[PDB]
Amino acid sequence: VYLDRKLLTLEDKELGSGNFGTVKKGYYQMKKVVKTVAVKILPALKDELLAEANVMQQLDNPYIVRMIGICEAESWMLVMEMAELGPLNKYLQQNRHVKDKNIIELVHQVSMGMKYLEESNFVHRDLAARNVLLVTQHYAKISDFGLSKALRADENYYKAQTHGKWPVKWYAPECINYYKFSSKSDVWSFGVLMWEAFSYGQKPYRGMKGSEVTAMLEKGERMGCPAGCPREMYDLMNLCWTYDVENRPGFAAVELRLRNYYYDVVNE
Repeated sequence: VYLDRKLLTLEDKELGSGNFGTVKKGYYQMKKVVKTVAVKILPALKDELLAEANVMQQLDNPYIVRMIGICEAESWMLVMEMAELGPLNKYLQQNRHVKDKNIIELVHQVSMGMKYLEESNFVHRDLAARNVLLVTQHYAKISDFGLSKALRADENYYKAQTHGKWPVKWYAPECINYYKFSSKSDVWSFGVLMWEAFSYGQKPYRGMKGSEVTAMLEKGERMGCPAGCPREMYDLMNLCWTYDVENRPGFAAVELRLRNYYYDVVNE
């Protein structure tokens, strides 16, 4: 779990920043190879990182950004796999000629990763296009496990109490109203992610306040079909946005719907 500071080199390339601190590009020397890595650099911040680290350690799947380990130096450091092409929302913004089949491919990969997380009884709680990272144009991984929670053995939801930065436009009604987060809450977020992807990285609920989204959703209103989005994918989107948790699909069924449609488009 713990890494060697002598084997780690930090570059000048800042990849991103948040409240926690920054993420920087780095290099970690292995047995024979040197591995390009992304490094999260930071009492409250340290305990969150150690929690994030323990969450990430349990997780092993091709469609998630894996943790290499942790390092304590000038600051606490979380060393993770590098996804060079960056966040999906920004990529699609800068690459408008990306094909419909390609978007389906990428969102299907996210659903496989989320299917695994669901199976593992972890809730992501920050599932958005900005947090899905591209290794290649045809290979996406889920990242940013800062708000993620391992579910208790006897519970299918996590109940929050005190809170700060919450991405409301991605949050299900049960999250906003009851502070309750399940894998079905991530499915709602997945629907918004799908909308983002087929909108080529446009922000959801443009120009709207959190409260204005809530009123919209209580009217039974949902975001419309993005231009060029296939009807089968918009229908899956809306099903993800089922108000009632009990009737909202799980990720297994979502992944299956995406898997089936992708192969149908592959045969064209």
